[PDB]
Amino acid sequence: TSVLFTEAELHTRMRGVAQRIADDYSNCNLKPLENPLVIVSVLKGSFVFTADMVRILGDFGVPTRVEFLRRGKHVLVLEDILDTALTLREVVDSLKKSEPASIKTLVAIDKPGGRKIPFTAEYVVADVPNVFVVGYGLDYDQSYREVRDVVILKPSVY
Amino acid sequence: TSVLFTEAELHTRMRGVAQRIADDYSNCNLKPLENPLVIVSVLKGSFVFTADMVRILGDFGVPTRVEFLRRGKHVLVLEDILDTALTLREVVDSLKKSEPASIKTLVAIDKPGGRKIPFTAEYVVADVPNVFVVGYGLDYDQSYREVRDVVILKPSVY
Ligand SMILES: O=c1[nH]cnc2c1ncn2[C@@H]1O[C@H](COP(=O)(O)O)[C@@H](O)[C@H]1O
Ligand SMILES: O=c1[nH]cnc2c1ncn2[C@@H]1O[C@H](COP(=O)(O)O)[C@@H](O)[C@H]1O
Ligand SMILES: [Mg+2]
Ligand SMILES: [Mg+2]
Ligand SMILES: [Mg+2]
Ligand SMILES: [Mg+2]
Repeated sequence: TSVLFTEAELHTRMRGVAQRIADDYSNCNLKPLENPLVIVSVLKGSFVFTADMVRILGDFGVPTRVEFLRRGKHVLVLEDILDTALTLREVVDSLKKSEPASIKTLVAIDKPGGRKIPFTAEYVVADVPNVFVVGYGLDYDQSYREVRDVVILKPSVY
Repeated sequence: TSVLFTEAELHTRMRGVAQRIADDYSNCNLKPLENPLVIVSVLKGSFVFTADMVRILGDFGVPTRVEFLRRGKHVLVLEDILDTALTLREVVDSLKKSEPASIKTLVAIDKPGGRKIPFTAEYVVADVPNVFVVGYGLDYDQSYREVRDVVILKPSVY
């Protein structure tokens, strides 16, 4: 239907978030191999957002190391969209059982109007009202993930 | 150490490969939902290459649908680097057991000098001599995947 955020808008916001992550993780001072920022990507839709974000965080002095879902290290969980927050709440708690060092959440699209439980992400790229969107990893039955922009799908499509 | 291919060089080659994939898959005429090009991404290093490639293939009229590793549909397997070809050979044969429609391989970095078995990819972004490279998804012990370019690592690093 209509475009909510373009690839240029997302990358601009992700650069601003990257500068915050660079400043907030300075006293940890991340270096490759020895002390990398462990990136936990929640498949599938997060792979587009994860691929761009790690290439931007490296541009800002933050070396990263990625893991894919579905101790003593600093963990940043990345998900494409934050809606009911039921999946991210279970993932964060499951990662706290391994006892890291500092765990935070970074989402690309946050829909606060769809929460089933209270949950706040430490870093949010953009906010979206309670409407169904596709693109930038988001799908409707495994399609439209490859759209470079976050758009609202036509009702006749679904 | 030195840079072999930059992000600009890769995306330029990936646009040329995308035009070939668009022409070679015309008689299949891919449409979203009903007839999508099934993208099989081999984790982990392929996630950077997969995220860029699906956003380029959509730019060329090729809608895609992604699956991640580690019937009757057209399948294109994507891997970050092609070296011994032992993993990709086993993956292709395992996907042929599901009886698709047309299966091909697309790799970002092909090292022909490291083959343990004969294997040719249908689509290759760039060729690299038998040297250890990092960046663009490639790693040395889960680090340096976030480098925007394919570079050779300093020997003192490893
Ligand atoms: O706006 C959207 N666009 C794409 N996916 C969404 C959107 N809102 C929720 N989802 C995802 O849809 C799934 C929930 O759908 P359900 O499992 O059919 O109830 C979860 O993976 C959500 O992250
Ligand atoms: O040039 C390289 N850069 C990054 N990874 C490589 C390179 N060459 C081979 N690999 C990967 O290294 C792995 C093989 O290493 P091994 O399992 O220690 O023998 C496979 O996943 C290969 O794809
Ligand atoms: Mg999600
Ligand atoms: Mg879905
Ligand atoms: Mg590989
Ligand atoms: Mg490796």
